[PDB]
Amino acid sequence: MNGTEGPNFYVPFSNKTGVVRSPFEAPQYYLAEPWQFSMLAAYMFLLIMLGFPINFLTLYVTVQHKKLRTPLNYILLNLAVADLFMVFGGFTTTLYTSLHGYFVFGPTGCNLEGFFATLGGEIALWSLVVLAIERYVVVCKPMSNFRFGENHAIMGVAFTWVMALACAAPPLVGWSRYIPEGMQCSCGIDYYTPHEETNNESFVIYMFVVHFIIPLIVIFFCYGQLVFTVKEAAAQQQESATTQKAEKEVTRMVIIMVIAFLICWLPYAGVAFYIFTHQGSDFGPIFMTIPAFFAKTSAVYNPVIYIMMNKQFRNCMVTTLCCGKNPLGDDEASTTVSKTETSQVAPA
Ligand SMILES: *[C@@H]1O[C@H](CO)[C@@H](O[C@@H]2O[C@H](CO)[C@@H](O[C@@H]3O[C@H](CO)[C@@H](O)[C@H](O)[C@@H]3O)[C@H](O)[C@H]2NC(C)=O)[C@H](O)[C@H]1NC(C)=O
Ligand SMILES: *[C@@H]1O[C@H](CO)[C@@H](O[C@@H]2O[C@H](CO)[C@@H](O)[C@H](O)[C@H]2NC(C)=O)[C@H](O)[C@H]1NC(C)=O
Ligand SMILES: *C/C=C(C)/C=C\C=C(C)\C=C\C1=C(C)CCCC1(C)C
Ligand SMILES: CCCCCCCS[C@@H]1O[C@H](CO)[C@@H](O)[C@H](O)[C@H]1O
Ligand SMILES: CCCCCCCS[C@@H]1O[C@H](CO)[C@@H](O)[C@H](O)[C@H]1O
Ligand SMILES: *C(=O)CCCCCCCCCCCCCCC
Ligand SMILES: *C(=O)CCCCCCCCCCCCCCC
Ligand SMILES: C=CC/C=C/C=C/CCCCCCCCC
Ligand SMILES: CC(=O)/C=C/C1=C(C)CCCC1(C)C
Ligand SMILES: [Hg+2]
Ligand SMILES: [Hg+2]
Ligand SMILES: [Hg+2]
Ligand SMILES: [Zn+2]
Ligand SMILES: [Zn+2]
Ligand SMILES: [Zn+2]
Ligand SMILES: [Zn+2]
Repeated sequence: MNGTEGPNFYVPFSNKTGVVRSPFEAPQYYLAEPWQFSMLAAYMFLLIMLGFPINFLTLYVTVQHKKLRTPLNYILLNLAVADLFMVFGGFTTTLYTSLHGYFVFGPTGCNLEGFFATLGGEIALWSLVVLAIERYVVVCKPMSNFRFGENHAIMGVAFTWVMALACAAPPLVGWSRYIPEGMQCSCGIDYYTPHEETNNESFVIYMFVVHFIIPLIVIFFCYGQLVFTVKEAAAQQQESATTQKAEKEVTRMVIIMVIAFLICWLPYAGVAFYIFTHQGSDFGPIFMTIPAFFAKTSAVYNPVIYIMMNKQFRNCMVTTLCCGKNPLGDDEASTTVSKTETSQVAPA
């Protein structure tokens, strides 16, 4: 056999030398150099140190500034929240695991590690669908006099969680299961064994279709619409009203957010589809380790795109960090928001 199947795991190493141990009972240093596990640990340490403050700050500024209530401001607030669950929900265990070379917390630690990475990745995938919809409704404007309200945005947010939970929770209650991957310091969906006893195969097809292919189809089809209507081409203020030039900034960001999502999950998705379609083939530990741990960056890149591609939010963050206020130079050069500085309402 090319690997060592356990009743609870599947180590990507031969046990012909009888040196393979359950990833829930002993270190896996026989799979790789011990310094490489330290690498993983240092890496997770740094991700947590980056992920916590970046997402918390994003969360804090959105709340402290009353006028930050567009659908985009909601989705990113929702993302930072999801990202914080990733950091404290799963990254804390993946760091603890990497430090010991195996899941000392047994299957529970594996469920935490896998559930939160999945939840987070999916909340983002579905958040992209919503954003793609919202972006469609404002650019191609399917209605005549319509505008999304805080109510609709909260609906979208509630939606992403329902969809994400529909993908990450089944494995905690009998449909498929979370299992250690690569160097066995991270956990994911069981693509390794057929374990009919928990219907692993049907869940995988369900995950790749309902929670990967379909959403991407929607997203790319919707984009194909904003091919003619709007475009990445943006000049100075106006074009068709300054409300058009500013509307373009948000769309440019949403498109980048998709590029990033793909760059972060296509390799993990790719190696997972392979394994699933080559169960028992001869692949080693590093195979899934690299894409799996790289995908964990999904917990901090969104807020970075937000702050770097949204003049308004960035100015609000500066105003928050510089205490009282003092946005210096630009300030925004457009409408702004906060809790007492200049959140003055400006309708009619
Ligand atoms: C890879 O092959 C080796 C050798 O066949 C497997 O080692 C065996 O592992 C089991 C469980 O870890 C050992 O059983 C132990 O028996 C004592 C009874 O004295 C019990 O108190 C312990 O709780 C445990 O059940 C067994 O002795 C050991 N045999 C060896 C080293 O020759 C190893 O499990 C295989 N890797 C897999 C399939 O994960
Ligand atoms: C162990 O892994 C090897 C290589 O991944 C598997 O051998 C391949 O099997 C497929 C389908 O049977 C063939 O198309 C390839 O040509 C084989 N490659 C080799 C080794 O030349 C092998 O089947 C696996 N053993 C199992 C299933 O336990
Ligand atoms: C480090 C931990 C990881 C990567 C844990 C598990 C993650 C998954 C099973 C993620 C699945 C998928 C997502 C989030 C994005 C679209 C493709 C997908 C279905 C492979
Ligand atoms: C970017 C998505 C990644 C696509 C997945 C490529 C699987 S490729 C696969 O990998 C095995 C293990 O290293 C090799 O032994 C085998 O020769 C190779 O063809
Ligand atoms: C860190 C993610 C950002 C890097 C990806 C390239 C985004 S693109 C970049 O966005 C700026 C603000 O929206 C625009 O002013 C600029 O013209 C445009 O090229
Ligand atoms: C205004 O006074 C000048 C800008 C100074 C901002 C310095 C940037 C440091 C960012 C640290 C924020 C940490 C977030 C807190 C998480 C608890
Ligand atoms: C409100 O306006 C406070 C600003 C918060 C930004 C944090 C700025 C940190 C101050 C610089 C510290 C200098 C480093 C010296 C270390 C000995
Ligand atoms: C088109 C791409 C937009 C890309 C954006 C990226 C923003 C990224 C943050 C990634 C943080 C990784 C940290 C590793 C610390 C060892
Ligand atoms: C795919 C990848 O980046 C590395 C693949 C591998 C190498 C180089 C060494 C042993 C086996 C494994 C883990 C398959
Ligand atoms: Hg779109
Ligand atoms: Hg990424
Ligand atoms: Hg602002
Ligand atoms: Zn079983
Ligand atoms: Zn989902
Ligand atoms: Zn199969
Ligand atoms: Zn500026």
